[PDB]
Amino acid sequence: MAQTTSQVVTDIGQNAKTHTSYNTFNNEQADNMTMSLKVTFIDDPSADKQIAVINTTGSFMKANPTLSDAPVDGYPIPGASVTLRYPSQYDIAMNLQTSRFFHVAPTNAVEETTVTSSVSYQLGGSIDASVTPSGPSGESGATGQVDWSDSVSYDQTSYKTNLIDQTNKHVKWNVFFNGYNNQNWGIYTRDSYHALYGNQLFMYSRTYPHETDARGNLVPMNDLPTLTNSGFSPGMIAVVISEKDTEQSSIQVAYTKHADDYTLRPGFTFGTGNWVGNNIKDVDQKTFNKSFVLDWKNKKLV
Amino acid sequence: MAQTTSQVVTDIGQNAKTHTSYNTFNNEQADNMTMSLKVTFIDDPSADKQIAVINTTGSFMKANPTLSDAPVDGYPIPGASVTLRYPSQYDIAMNLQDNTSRFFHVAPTNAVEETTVTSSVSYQLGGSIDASVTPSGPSGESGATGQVDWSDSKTNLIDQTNKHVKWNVFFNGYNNWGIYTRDSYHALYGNQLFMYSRTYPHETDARGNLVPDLPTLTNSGFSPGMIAVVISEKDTEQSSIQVAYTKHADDYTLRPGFTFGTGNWVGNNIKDVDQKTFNKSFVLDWKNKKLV
Amino acid sequence: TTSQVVTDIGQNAKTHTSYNTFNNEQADNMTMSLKVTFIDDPSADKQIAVINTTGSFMKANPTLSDAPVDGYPIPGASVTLRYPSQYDIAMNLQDNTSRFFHVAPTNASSVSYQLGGSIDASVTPSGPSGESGATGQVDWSDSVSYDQTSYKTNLIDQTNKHVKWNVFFNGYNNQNWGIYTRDSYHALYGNQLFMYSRTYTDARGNLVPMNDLPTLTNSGFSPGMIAVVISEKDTEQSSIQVAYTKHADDYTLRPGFWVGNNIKDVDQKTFNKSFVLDWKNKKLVEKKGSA
Amino acid sequence: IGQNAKTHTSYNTFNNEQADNMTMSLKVTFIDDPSADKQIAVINTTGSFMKANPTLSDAPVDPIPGASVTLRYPSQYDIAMNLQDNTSRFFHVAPTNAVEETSSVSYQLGGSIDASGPSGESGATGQVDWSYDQTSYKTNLIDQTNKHVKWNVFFNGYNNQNWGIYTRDSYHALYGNQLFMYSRTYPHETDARGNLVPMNDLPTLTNSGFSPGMIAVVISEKDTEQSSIQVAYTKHADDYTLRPGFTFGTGNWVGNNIKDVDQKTFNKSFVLDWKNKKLVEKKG
Amino acid sequence: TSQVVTDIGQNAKTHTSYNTFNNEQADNMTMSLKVTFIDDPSADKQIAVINTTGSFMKANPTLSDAPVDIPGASVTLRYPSQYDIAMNLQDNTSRFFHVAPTNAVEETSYQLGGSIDASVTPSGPSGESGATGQSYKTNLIDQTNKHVKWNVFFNGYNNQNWGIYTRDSYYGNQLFMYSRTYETDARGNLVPMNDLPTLTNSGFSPGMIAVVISEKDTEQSSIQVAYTKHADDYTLRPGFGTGNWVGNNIKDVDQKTFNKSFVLDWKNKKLV
Amino acid sequence: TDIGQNAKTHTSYNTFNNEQADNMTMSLKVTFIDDPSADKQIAVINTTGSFMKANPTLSDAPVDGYPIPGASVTLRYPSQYDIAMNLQDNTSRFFHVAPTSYQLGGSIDASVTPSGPSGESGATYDQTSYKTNLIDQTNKHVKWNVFFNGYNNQNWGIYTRDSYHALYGNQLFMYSRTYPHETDARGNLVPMNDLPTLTNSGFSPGMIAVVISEKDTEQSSIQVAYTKHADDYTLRPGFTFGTGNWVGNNIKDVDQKTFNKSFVLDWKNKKLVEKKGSA
Amino acid sequence: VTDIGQNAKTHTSYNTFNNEQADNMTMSLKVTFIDDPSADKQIAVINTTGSFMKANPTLSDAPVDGYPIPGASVTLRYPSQYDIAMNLQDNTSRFFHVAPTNAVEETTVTYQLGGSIDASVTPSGPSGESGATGQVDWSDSVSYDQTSYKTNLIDQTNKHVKWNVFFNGYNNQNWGIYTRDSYHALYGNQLFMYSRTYPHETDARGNLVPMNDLPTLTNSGFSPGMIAVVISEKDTEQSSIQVAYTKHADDYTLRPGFTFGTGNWVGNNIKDVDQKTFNKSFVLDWKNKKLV
Repeated sequence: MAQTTSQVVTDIGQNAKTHTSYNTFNNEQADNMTMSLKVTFIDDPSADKQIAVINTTGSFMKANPTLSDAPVDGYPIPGASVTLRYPSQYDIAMNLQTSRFFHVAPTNAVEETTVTSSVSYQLGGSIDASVTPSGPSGESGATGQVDWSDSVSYDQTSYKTNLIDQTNKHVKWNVFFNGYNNQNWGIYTRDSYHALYGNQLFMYSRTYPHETDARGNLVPMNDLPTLTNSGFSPGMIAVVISEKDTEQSSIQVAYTKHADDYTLRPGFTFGTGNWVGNNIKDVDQKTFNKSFVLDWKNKKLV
Repeated sequence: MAQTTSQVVTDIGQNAKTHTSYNTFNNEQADNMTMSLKVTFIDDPSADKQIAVINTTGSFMKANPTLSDAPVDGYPIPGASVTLRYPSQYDIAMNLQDNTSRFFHVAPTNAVEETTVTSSVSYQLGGSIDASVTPSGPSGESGATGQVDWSDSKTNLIDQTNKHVKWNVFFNGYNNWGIYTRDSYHALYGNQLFMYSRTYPHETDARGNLVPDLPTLTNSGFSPGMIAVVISEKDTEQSSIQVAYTKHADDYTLRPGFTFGTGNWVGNNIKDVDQKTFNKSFVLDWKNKKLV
Repeated sequence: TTSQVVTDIGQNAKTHTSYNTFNNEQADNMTMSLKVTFIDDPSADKQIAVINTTGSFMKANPTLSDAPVDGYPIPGASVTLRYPSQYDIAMNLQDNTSRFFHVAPTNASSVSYQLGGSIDASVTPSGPSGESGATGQVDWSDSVSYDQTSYKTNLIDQTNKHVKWNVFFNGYNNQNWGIYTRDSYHALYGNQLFMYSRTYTDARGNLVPMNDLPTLTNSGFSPGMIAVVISEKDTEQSSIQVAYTKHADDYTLRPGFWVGNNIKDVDQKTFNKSFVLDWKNKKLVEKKGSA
Repeated sequence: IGQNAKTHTSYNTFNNEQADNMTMSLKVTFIDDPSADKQIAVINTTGSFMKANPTLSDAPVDPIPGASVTLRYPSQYDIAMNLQDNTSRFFHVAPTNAVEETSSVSYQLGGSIDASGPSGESGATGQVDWSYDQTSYKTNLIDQTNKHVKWNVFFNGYNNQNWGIYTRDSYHALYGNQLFMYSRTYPHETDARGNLVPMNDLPTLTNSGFSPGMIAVVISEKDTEQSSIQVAYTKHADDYTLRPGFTFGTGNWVGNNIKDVDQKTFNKSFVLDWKNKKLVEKKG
Repeated sequence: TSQVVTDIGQNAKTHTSYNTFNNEQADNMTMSLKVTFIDDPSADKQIAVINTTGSFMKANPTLSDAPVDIPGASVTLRYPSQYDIAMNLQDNTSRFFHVAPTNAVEETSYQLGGSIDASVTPSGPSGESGATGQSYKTNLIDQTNKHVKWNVFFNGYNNQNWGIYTRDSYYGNQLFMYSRTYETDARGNLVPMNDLPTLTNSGFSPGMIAVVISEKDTEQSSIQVAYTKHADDYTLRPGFGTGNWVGNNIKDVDQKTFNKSFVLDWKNKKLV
Repeated sequence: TDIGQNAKTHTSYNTFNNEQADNMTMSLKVTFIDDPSADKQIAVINTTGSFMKANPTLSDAPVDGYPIPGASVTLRYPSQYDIAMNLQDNTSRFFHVAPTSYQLGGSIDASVTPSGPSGESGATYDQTSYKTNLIDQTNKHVKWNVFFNGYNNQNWGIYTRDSYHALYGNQLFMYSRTYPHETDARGNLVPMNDLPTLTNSGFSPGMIAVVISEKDTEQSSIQVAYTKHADDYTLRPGFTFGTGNWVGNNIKDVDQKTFNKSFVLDWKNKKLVEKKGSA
Repeated sequence: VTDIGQNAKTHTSYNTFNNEQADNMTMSLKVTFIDDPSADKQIAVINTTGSFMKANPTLSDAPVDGYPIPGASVTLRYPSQYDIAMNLQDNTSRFFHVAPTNAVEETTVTYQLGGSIDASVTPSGPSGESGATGQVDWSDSVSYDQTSYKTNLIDQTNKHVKWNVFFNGYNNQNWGIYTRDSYHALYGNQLFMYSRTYPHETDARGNLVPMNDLPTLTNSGFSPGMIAVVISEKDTEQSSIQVAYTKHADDYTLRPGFTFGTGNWVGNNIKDVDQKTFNKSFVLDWKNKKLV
């Protein structure tokens, strides 16, 4: 179609569809994850090989606990120890054990900016008068300003969906986390340090905290993004092509969840009147992999 | 399409077993809710299994009463408790019995949220001259400044499975003054989320000091459009899904918890006060491809 | 992962029926309209029928009290105008459960800091001055939209029996919204939602004109609300009701105690009618038979 | 409707009223669905109607040939379809009326030292800050029935050379309405025919004319045989006038308008002739 | 309902697209036409849609050039203003109706203060407490059944990034002046043509569409198709005391016409 | 109202050639449609391909050396581009062508000494790359000038072929002034890719025209001209006034590279003229 | 109908992919042959897909993190240019339509009076002020493709077609805009800086702005979707295209160079240091319309 040619023609799908859509779904309840996949085989005899479109769907939960509960520790210990396992990285892999992973979705696109360069200049003039013991003034101003502005459609932290290293064998994605505006103040990230508060991305009372248990001094789950409390739903699409000479293959479909443990403690300097929040990188990881046979003669999948 | 493929090929619906649309509707009047469902069976011979799409519509009423008319009977602590049951969460769950089949693709989900952080910087210069009387007397001025300006500008999915899928319809904020949330704290007012009149209007009962001017949903109701999909083997015959409908509610009251000078009425609201549940099961016949 | 027009019912179906019935209620100058279409999918369990309500209902906004206009208190401004506020339209299935069902429509930080520097001079003095400023701002703003004129097709409670809609009124910018946010207040003006002149003369011509206000408020809204009823092949008849209502308020002005006042629903009139949904021959409250 | 019904009997009938240079147009297509109960017919009104904006002053009457100059600027354009109160029932009319679709607070702090009266400071400040058809041709659906349907495309106000905003109702402080004024005090004693903003210096429609696209539909039983619909077209006019001598002071020009001065209507009926649907007056 | 159907297109017979193009080189104008005759049996009459395309040049000269002459230099430029297009059917034949495109409508705080000041021994502290409270419009003159007209006026343009000047903006007019300060030939003190709007230096490309219907009994018709160009003569003078450059223009100076007739045969739906 | 109903044919032809002197690539896409319902036969011509800018600084190559006359850097940056289509003054007809606030105040102050108050009461563009114009067409010669207007160099702007300054001249392609690296200005120009996508790479024409001739008529030798035009901005610390003020000025049409090839339209003989005979 | 390819029998889409693991590049290509009998020649559309990784190392990361002698000598090899070329052998030729293309970059370029009175007591009266000002603001803005992905089409031919997806600039920690030539008097280039001043002791390998704190492309890989088409006469028999894939790289480095300062980290960068290329030829058979 890029050469004033008919659309949906250069595109495979003319007198050859057979549309052999298959589905297989599975759950790993230990980390309460739900895999989904959607394959459709297209075998056009005009081509040399048989094409198969793979669509992964479903969702994968954050499953956000607070696993270290030391409420205040008034007298013996220098203070509380409350942690929260906030997930950060969500790597998804499809490792072919055959034939190449031809297409990969989504990809990288443009980022939208609006940089502004403003200049303004002014003039002034005034008069003041008096009669009885009092002095008059005068004024005649002149001003000139230059303003520069920036603005980008950054998707808060949400979870940015980058396309990490591909292969015709191993496809990967690393949908990371960036930062959030806790209680309308922001934007704070995983790096932002304060001399007397630490990281406040997960702080609840943003002015001065009453001396309460840190198990209930966290900003609530739903006071944070929709994904961070619920889970992301993949829509990643991949395609596999194999020759009519070639036959059955054995795919792997891995889904992972990196997790971070943002912690609140007075034990990490001060924290008595205020309350300090801290973050230690890459704490929890869990993996669940699964293999699948791609039949190519009857164009099923088990 | 995104795979340089022809449009509408990867998706099923070709020489497939019709669009067996079924329908079932009922009303639970106690909380006056009206459930609706519309299933469509697709039996693709090219596929290995049989597809069925479940679409949930209809409507759920809020039925928001004012159950505490204290200011009207005995004025306890001048101008007392008027309560309002503002519902907050609306969980809808579909829990298939843990022996039969698997749940599959579900709509809606959570989505990326986009923000726009701005960084503006401006710098200027100044200059002026003054005149006076009493023979001879000018002044002068020469300014220089620089500014930096920064500007900026919920349907949650609680744990799902191939067996139990659930959603959490949260609440975000309200305004003509600034945003206030389900937790917004005032040192001398508490939560003022639905406050109308500050400092008392006429020492009136709080039955008529509430802001009426608020969203369409509360009172009227939102209509769900949630979609789910189930696929089952061609050999197997039946299944027993559950469909739970819930309404968690909060009870914001306007009472003299605190009162100062001109009756500065105080408002407080506490989460998840009232709950109501309404479940019903449905038979997933797979050989005759219906559902009651 | 589904195709287009595949989850939708509409395959190898049977005669789409598409009947019509229109009538006028002239007392309140009302025009009722209905759009029924029966669709009988053999693949389904039951028979589907889509009802589309159309036509219109006029506001016909008068000023019905123009006489106190001479002298002595309560005089040349005791002018009332019956401005309607709420427009509920109801479809109450005969309490017997013909299974109502699906329905349409439905319901749904800045910071700036600066720095300064200056010098002050004179003519024959002894010393100059200097200045070094520092500023920092924090700005928070909001803005709402959607249905400002508030003709919002809210969906008040539906059932398997009675479906309803409430297109109410919130507020508008009369003249130039110099005041009145919406059924609001003023300590010396009252409600200014319907004020033309703040100082001004007969009060019949000191009102902001009918056409100086939104298109609907002077003319009337046309419903397009559609509902669908599905019933078993066992059933052969149905009995919906179709109510049309017009709640109205009587906004009145005053010279002084220029005071204006909004008054909650005072006078209303309704026009409802039921319809027979014959399912074995697809007739309505009209026409006859055949064979 | 209109599914596997065929017919699609598009007819056309046009006439011109040259006195006010109006051009009526109609576009009917009859659809007879056997699945339906009755016979459907959609009528589409098109064509145009001119504004014909004159300045008909200083006309055979002439010390003041440059005084009291009027312009008959139209305001309302009502289009009506009045079936006689004994026929087949009017139904759906297009278009309809639709819904038409900020608060900021900022607080700051200050503090300064003036060195190198003024030798100290400490500030605190707080601020609170709060799709118009400017070419006002609002297309309202004014009172109708299943017998007489009407429309009121009225006019509201304009942005005179981006300077305003003035309406036909709101009046300049001590000038009346200046919406069609070009120069307020520069031409001190000039002829009043030429102190207006040109016809083209204001919206596109105001000097030329609107083309209707109003569509209506009539349905009648298959038992019934004939109908006698009427379709009226009207043209209201306003009288904005310019004169000098207001309160003197550099020739303040008086701008005034006494509303609803001239009116014109152009109606004609048509026989639908269901028998053959000829929809062109006449008879059977 | 049947409201958005109005289906003439359906089973439209003969699809008789015709084409004819011509040029009038004197004013470098190019007329184009696209006719299609449709004889729909469902209709009463036979319909024919005419689509006008092509282009028309501005051809902007400066034909009065006295280079350096209180009395100015008198260099004028004939910048055209109005572009009238007329279609004059003889006042006895069938009807004309419908016109595309059409005209459209146009879519268009309280604060507080506070401060405190400190100073030295006999000076005194201060305070503060503030409070505050705050063009190528395409017009469609009336259609008729025979004689249709178009005018499509223009008002003004914004000279290089500054201000706005119209066909009535009174330096005098600087609409076509480049530098006002102060003295070459006045033929070359104008802002360059490509530094001015795209239309002013090129031309307009008509896209006007019209439709004609005629009764099945009657035969042939004799339409006119006029193309016109009203022109204005903007004039430049370099002082007409400081030496500033003054610009003047008077409306409706030059007009030129190029008309052509066409036979509407109706029994075979050919247009020559 | 559009030709394409029971019209068959669909005889898409193509002819491509390269002009290596300016490294230009002309492309053509003709499709003949002979609708029997019409009177004449329709043929749609679509010109595609691209033409490189090839923007040099003709004062280049390693310098160091022993130069007396300062630096003297020039750049031949093209401005206008044209795609004329001139059918021979005796052929068929060309029928259609594409593209075508107030406030108030009040305040109070308090002080020391007898009677010490004080009061206050206040009361108050498709720039940056080119333009796609259509100079007047005819039924014989259709021709357009895709010229260039202005750019915002290094976040400062906007500057244009007319942009003036009292002490720098035109700075449209300036990187930095006053003392810029005070080296050769060959590496003091704003980089070519710091400028529009077109200016450093080349524009791809997409102009569409259509030719129709009567079923009676024969032959229509057309001609497809392709041209370019460059501006010559000069910048040097050898014609200026020393004291920094490194000024630079720009002039008009200086370089041109026209390319032509009268493809015999063959309004019935298809095979557009190509390598004439065997190659 | 203006578009060719309708009922165009041959749609013989083939695919051929390979990976070069040393610099971890993976080439992919997608051709479909269409043989239109109405035309004179046979058309073949090639779609380049797959991806190419940045694989961004810090290869000079301070060996043992030595403070005064090694000091601040951590570099980062950030690639800049990504040229993709298709060079037909000089006997076949006949390149035609190429996607994507270039386009116009879009830009958007864009008085008061006073009066007041002051009053006091003591031998004194009122004061006055009457201001008058006027300002003229001038702004501009485009939709910057700032991060990277400026997708230019350098000169095409019937022999060699090329693309230069360059890199332009970035907003380092939301401040900008900074480019490869952005100089500061005391810091050099800050395009790749994390911390504007560290108190003397951090490793400079972990003093970089994090990888994901930089554009999506910069840390992962660009995925081409670039399409080209080759047409050849029915007389001709075969052709030999080249498909080169390249990655020019820059070495952004913090190096003593000019000794050191008061703990402030200087950043510098020199262009186009290391590059890697991966080319391969392919036979475009035209009789059986395959391609190895």
